[PDB]
Amino acid sequence: DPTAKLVRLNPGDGPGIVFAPPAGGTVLGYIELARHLKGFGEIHGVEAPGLGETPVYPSFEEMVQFCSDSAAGVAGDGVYIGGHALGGHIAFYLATMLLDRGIRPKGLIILDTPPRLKVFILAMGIGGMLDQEEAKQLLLDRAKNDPRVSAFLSEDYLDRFLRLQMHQLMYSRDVVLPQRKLDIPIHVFRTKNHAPEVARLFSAWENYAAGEVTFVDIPGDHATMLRAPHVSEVAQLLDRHCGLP
Repeated sequence: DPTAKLVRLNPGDGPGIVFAPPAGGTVLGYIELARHLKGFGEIHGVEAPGLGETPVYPSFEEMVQFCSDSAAGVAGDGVYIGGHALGGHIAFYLATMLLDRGIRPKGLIILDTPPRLKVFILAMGIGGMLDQEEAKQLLLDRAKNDPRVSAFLSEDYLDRFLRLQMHQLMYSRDVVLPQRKLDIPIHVFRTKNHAPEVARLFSAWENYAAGEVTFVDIPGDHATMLRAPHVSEVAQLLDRHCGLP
């Protein structure tokens, strides 16, 4: 009965992108990026089941299955799969499942994560996505009149997001680690202020690339790269490297 939802993120010519969601299962973290991209056609994100509905707490593999089934409606020639944070691991496994089914995306776009992966979580995660029991109301009062998210980001949506986030933050590093080589190009966009013990893990995307793998430096840090002013430079670099010239 439960299914993930394919959500349109932009109003275009050029390749498509389907984004997989980070911990918490929402696509709303990609809206600002999607609005700044100019070299892409259709941009979608997959929204986890249960954020609308019966809540759902899927295993990592079940989440991949939900996302694959939803992306398969648009994926194939001319369409990237992409993701940030845990969304990058889901996107890698989603791409592998689409290949196994005879659907070949144009490539995989990883946003600033290596393969090896309370009120602070609210503020760190959804609080950054909204450029900000009491903390929750400041978020809902910020979202109340913000037209980019006001359609759906109710009190109930936020609660469901935070519970699913906590669940997905408990996934094992060993389970989300890529294993097999992916037969489409991988483009890795990485920020440049990680601690060195993290910075040295990005190159390992090449372990999982049967073909081309490209690294591109981007501004910001892990949490600010998807918000202004850094997101517009991220978008310009996606356009340059992956989008329509």
